[PDB]
Amino acid sequence: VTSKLVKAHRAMLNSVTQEDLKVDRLPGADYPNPSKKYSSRTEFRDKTDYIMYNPRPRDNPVSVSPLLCELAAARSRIHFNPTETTIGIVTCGGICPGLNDVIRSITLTGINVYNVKRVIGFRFGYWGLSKKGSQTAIELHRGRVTNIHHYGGTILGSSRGPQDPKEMVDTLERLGVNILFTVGGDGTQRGALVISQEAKRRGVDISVFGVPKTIDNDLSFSHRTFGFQTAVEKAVQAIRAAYAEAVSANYGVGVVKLMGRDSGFIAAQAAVASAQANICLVPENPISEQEVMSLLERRFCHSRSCVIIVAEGFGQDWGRGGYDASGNKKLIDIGVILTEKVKAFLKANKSRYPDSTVKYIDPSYMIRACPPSANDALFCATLATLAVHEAMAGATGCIIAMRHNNYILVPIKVATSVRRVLDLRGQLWRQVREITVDLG
Amino acid sequence: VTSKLVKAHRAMLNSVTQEDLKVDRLPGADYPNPSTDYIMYNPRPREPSSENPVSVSPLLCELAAARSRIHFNPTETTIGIVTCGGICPGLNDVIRSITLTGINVYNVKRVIGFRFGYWGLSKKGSQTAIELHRGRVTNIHHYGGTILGSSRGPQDPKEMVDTLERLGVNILFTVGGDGTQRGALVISQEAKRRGVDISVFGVPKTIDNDLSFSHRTFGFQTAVEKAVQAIRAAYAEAVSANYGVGVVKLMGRDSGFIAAQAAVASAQANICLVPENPISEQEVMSLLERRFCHSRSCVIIVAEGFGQDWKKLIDIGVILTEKVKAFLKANKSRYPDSTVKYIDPSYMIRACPPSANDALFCATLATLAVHEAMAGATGCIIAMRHNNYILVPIKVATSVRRVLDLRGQLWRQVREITVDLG
Amino acid sequence: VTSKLVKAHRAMLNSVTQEDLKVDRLPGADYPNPSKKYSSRTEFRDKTDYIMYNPRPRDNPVSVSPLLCELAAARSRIHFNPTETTIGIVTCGGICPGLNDVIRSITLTGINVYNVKRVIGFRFGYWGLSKKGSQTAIELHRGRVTNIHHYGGTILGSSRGPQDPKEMVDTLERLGVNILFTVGGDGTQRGALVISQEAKRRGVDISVFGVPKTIDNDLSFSHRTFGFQTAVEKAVQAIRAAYAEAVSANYGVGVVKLMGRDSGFIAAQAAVASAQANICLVPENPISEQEVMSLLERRFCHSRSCVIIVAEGFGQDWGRGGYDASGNKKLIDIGVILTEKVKAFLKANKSRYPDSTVKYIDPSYMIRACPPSANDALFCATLATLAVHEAMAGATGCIIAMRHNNYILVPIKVATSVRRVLDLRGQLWRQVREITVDLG
Amino acid sequence: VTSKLVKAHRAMLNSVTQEDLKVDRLPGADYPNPSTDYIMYNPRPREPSSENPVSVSPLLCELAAARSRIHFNPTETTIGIVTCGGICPGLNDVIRSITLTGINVYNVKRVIGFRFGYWGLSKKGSQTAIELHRGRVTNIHHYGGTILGSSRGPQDPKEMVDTLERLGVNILFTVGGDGTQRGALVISQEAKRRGVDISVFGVPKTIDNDLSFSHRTFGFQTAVEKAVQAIRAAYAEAVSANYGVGVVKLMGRDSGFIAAQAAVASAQANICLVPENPISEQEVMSLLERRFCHSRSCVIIVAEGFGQDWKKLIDIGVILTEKVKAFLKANKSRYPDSTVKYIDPSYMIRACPPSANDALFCATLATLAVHEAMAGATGCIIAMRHNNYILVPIKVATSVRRVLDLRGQLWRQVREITVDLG
Ligand code: NA
Ligand code: NA
Ligand code: NA
Ligand code: NA
Repeated sequence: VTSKLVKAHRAMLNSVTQEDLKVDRLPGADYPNPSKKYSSRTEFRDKTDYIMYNPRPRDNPVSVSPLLCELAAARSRIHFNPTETTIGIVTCGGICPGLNDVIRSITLTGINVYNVKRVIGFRFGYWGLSKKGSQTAIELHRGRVTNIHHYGGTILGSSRGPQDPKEMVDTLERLGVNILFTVGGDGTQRGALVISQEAKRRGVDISVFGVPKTIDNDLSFSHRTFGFQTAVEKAVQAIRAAYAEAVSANYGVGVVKLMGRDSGFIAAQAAVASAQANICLVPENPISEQEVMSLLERRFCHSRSCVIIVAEGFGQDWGRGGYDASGNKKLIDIGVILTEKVKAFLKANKSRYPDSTVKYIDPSYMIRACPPSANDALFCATLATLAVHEAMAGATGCIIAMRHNNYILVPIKVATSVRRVLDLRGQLWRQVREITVDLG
Repeated sequence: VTSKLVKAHRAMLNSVTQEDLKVDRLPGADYPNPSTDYIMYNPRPREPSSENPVSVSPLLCELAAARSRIHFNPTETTIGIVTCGGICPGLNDVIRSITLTGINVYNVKRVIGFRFGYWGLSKKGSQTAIELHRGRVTNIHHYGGTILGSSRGPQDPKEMVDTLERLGVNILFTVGGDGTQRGALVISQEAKRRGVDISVFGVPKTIDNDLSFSHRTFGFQTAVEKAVQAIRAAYAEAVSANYGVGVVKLMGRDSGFIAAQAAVASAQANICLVPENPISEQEVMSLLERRFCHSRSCVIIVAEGFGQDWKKLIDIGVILTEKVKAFLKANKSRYPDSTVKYIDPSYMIRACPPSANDALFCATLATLAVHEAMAGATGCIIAMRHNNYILVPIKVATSVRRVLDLRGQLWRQVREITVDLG
Repeated sequence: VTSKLVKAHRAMLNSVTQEDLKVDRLPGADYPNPSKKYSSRTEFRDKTDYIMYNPRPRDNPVSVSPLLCELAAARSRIHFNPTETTIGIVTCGGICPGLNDVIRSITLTGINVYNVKRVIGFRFGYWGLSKKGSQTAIELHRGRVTNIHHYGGTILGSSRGPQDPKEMVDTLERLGVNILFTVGGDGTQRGALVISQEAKRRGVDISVFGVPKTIDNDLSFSHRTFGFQTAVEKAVQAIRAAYAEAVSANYGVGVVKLMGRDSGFIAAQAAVASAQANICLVPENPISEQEVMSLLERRFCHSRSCVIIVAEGFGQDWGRGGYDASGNKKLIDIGVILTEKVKAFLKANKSRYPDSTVKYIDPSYMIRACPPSANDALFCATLATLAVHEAMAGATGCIIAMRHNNYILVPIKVATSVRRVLDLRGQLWRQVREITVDLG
Repeated sequence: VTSKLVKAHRAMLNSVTQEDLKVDRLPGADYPNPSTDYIMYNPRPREPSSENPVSVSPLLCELAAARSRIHFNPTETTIGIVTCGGICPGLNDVIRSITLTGINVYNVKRVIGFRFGYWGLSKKGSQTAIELHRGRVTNIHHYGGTILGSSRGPQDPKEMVDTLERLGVNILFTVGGDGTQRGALVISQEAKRRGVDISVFGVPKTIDNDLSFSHRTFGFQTAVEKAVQAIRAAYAEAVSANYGVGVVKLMGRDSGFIAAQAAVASAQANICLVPENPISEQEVMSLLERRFCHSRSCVIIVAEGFGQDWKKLIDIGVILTEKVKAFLKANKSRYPDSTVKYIDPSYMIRACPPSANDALFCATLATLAVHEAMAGATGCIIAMRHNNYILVPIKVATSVRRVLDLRGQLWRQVREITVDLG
């Protein structure tokens, strides 16, 4: 299998039990779905349906695991009174492709399908929910979100770091927010849980529901998250430039840094797609610099070109601690360090190689600020439509995720305790090995 | 979910058991690899009712993977490849990935590419067959179509096996629709009848994503991307004219997965006509009229398999356009000036290079095809289901087909986006 | 030289003399340019500067021609009172890439540089200037045109065909329009002259100034017109698909129809750029179908693939008269006719070719409704900025054009009397010959 | 216009006459082509003052074209090619177009590609030289960089001519900046000194469009396209942050043509810093402050040759970013939260495949290079001026360089778009 699950190095849960996977529901479902009609009643869920966590049998087959995930879907009875609920939205953390699509789909689903009273968009991450920031909140309506999905970034703006929980819920009450969608990563969702808790503490009828993005932070759970496919498309473009460079320099080395904090899916997938990576360094396979110089040496033994792909989360054990504004582990710029090591190594071996050039490409911002591909737009629209369905039906303290080709609901405590990482003995990483230089 | 199953026009099985899903393996695996876990067909249970959930279905699907003990003698194996049917993005990625994995992970004796489908296997065509080596395939993944060439239609299995036998092929990879796979079974059967040690392994091809026991086929994602661009052009044209209608034809012989996904992805379609929901021209005209009551523009997406009651179909893109023009003429009073632009981006969708993501996909399918074939698998196709890679016998894969579920979340989204009758 | 000039087959002028090239100027220049300051006075023209029509010497060198074109530029003295002038805009004919960029640049130049009183945008071509249509006129302001250049088509809309001249000028007076920009082709500009005349007839202080587009109509004068470069980019994309198809079919023929009414620049240039065209048919080289079947036969004599590029204006002498709604010559669909002839020819020769497939691609709408490339956006912005400069300075009855890498002003009567056509003995067409199949 | 001339760091001429512009031709044109018109340097006159206008300048430029009588014996000529300096889009198109025109229009005896610039011509590198035939170049136009490889720096002309003489090269095409062209003259001179019948013909290369007697160089248009995409990303980042600053570095060692054009094309730059307008960091900070008085976002475009007073330059993209962060820190009171993102898309601009339009351009320049070279032209470069193709001696082309005219219509447009001091 291509990937596997491992405990996060900052997990809220020590071990996941069926109970940890139980999704919280605001008390009560006193309203029929405004879209449910006798003819389409078949399309609305009456009871919570599940799907196995691990569809592997032990040897009808029984799962190797006791865990079950709740499937997301439109419900026949809902918690909030449609024409009276107020939806809020905020995008936190770094930007990535698809944020505007999520904002647009949440907005249009609320207005068109639920005839919601109003949709509010908070500016620049949690700051927009602070006493001072609340002042900048805007009203999102059909006309304001019609063509935003054609641009990168977020029209709401974003920012890293949490805000005083007391202040944030204060503004949510002050504005009459019933559902708050938190779009963002690990830290973003940790804040979401804190807000959810503060609200629960005050007895306020509020749901906080997360729409996660992962390529740019420590979070990594779903088989697919919005923005990933677009990042791969652009990563490949960066890899092609790196290859053009490398092949154009006698003993030239094209170094391209890609995203990937604890997982190397982006790098691993761009490496295979481009079919032009010679060395691929991911977080799951931490190797020393001597082994890297060794792979390069083996490459330059029968070639004048070398393209090295390197995930930002790789080689963190190579040098000079703590967490950034979003709560992610601080990182040393492996892109810069590696490029230097390579230039030092080829320097001290100027005799084995007459001339040598090392070129470093960092396409980070061009990958993050890129507009989404059509396939991500479809995914973004679907993640968002289901998020509105489940939150209107009272789901709270959870994120909408995608596992085994199905949309599920996962409590935030679980989502931030486990990580989806490359299985070095999986089909994907085996292709990268086949394609890249071999130690032996 | 978003799809449902329906008996394929030509099914070999009319019900499925667990044995039907077990993959056929050539006898013996003596050689060590130069370097069977199952998955549930249906991961849904039946309730958190204390202790490990049991699947609602008895069926299990075998997972594709490289094996430690393989069937063919690596250094002595010859690989053959043929691409049949209509072209779609990724064919070259499949050819390349197969070639390089056989040449680099197994050091096979040689790789052979037969030209223009099964034609290239018959006495006559066998002449064009070419030797595939690293250099010949190293950069073909930047082009649309197939370097080998393709063609529709079967040939005599006797002649084809004569060809395989003469060229000493141990593994023949058949890249094509269920039609080319049906022929693959007939080739596999003739060979076993002669006692020849050859595996016939298929790699599914369909832009439609019509293939059962599958959630995604290569080329399908590239198509949605290009279809969306086409819709962008249709919208541009439509919005630029007073009472303008932009008609866009999209792939979709028996299913409307591309049209539906492209409709949601673009969020610019006003009417989406698919083969799973045939409707009268009267209704289409009523939907168009409804749209024009509150707008001066209308984008109409139509799948090639729609309106056949208005071996295969007739050009519905032209018929529809013709009737929209007529409908507007007849009402030139209500709609003073009107314009109808027709867009058929068909060959521009299936003939373009693959998107990076499809490239990754094609490469993975191919790499896994060689791993399971080298380990004896035959009479099956490689496929992707529930985010995992599985082997599926041909008789099962070609017995059923995927189609839109007019009640799934995908179609529900296009219904909300499009004009409604009531 | 790559191209040449020939008389139009519907010309208003029988012969062009220096007088025909004299640009009309509304009477009076009583205002200093609101942007001219002592420091930048150097940047504003005091007198009309010229450039040779034909920079070829006879043998300081003297031109082979007596003709001189007026150069476009910001003027020190202008005709209209800035804060009081009202600018109007209308886009007519078929759409092409760059219309929104022209609308945006005209609008922002008027507002930002001239502090114009208002900019009006007329809907759907001249119809928007009819008594009924005038009703739909919109007000264009900074906020309405900020991001339109990112989309294909025209936000104002377009339409073919003229309207009653009496009605159009009636609305221009009724709305206080001082400058009317006519964006479009041959027919578009013929209407512009008619409006200009009607206005002159009434003694109204109005300027009608044209911003031409050509790829989709009979017009063809400048060395470069907006939208052309983008059309070539897309045409090449269509040619690649046609090649993928052709090479994938035994004796397969990829037929792709491109724009080009009286000129084959698009086809000729896409043919060379793509380096994958085997046969290229343009209007300047009308050949019979027998000669085409002959070229295909020579191609299939040593190959299984044939890509045929065909300009819409080619082979009009191949069959079944008059003008369309925009005033262009009616055309028979050479794309369809040619594809049929090829299928008939390969049919009657099924013996020489076992199997054969002919695939026809018509990327017309995908080329016309495409957003502009960045280079066209730059060109569009510059054409439009200069158009506003010259019209504010009283220029009327003319179009802004580009010749020999310079922006010039050309009276409409001249622009519609001559055509820029491929010189079959020029460097461009010689490359196409080198690349394509040879008769001998 | 939009550019002006300035003495090149290393000019050979310090004034120009008509003789300097006349192209040097090898003696004799005996053979018929297997299948000199001038243009005015300045097409402006001096007044419609009755009867045929006379140019303000005496200079005339020779127009490139295929000739009926040529210098070399077609079937016996050997062609050599080398790409030097930094890579830019279109190099492969140039190599390909040269190869195919020589092989298809002249049937030259052979085409040779020397590797990694002039290095490939020295005794040592001469070893890597490869034979260029149809198949080896038929699809290289889909890749960035150069297949031949490139390198900066000169080699000994003695060794290089030894190489040319040994391999029997009649024509050597030098693709590179004025540096590689200066070296081309030195190669042409050594060869004539030995009495060897060889033409050295240059094809100008510069993303900057710095080359004099030229209005456009290949690669320049592709760069503007990619630069605009980079600016799009910078804007996205900037608009997404409270008081965000997106800093984008663009090609432009001594000129800011790319930055200026990309600034207007995108219409999203708030500050455009180019080498033709050096300014203090104090002023840049004042422009940024002005912007932040009425907005929460700021895009700053900066050419690599700007701020050198803050053989070549130091990374101004990093310096500028460093100082913007410091400037904002020092004013964290006025700007509570601020963010500075730096974008250096340099290698992604020059290492990508060419846009179709540049492809057309490269092909045309190349095709014309072979036509004039085969007809004896030497010591010159092919160029495009006033929409026409002309031949220009190297000594003239490398004596002057184009630079932005801060008073032309291009720069005036970026001034209007960007924040103003007053
Ligand atoms: Na190299
Ligand atoms: Na419309
Ligand atoms: Na073919
Ligand atoms: Na901002």
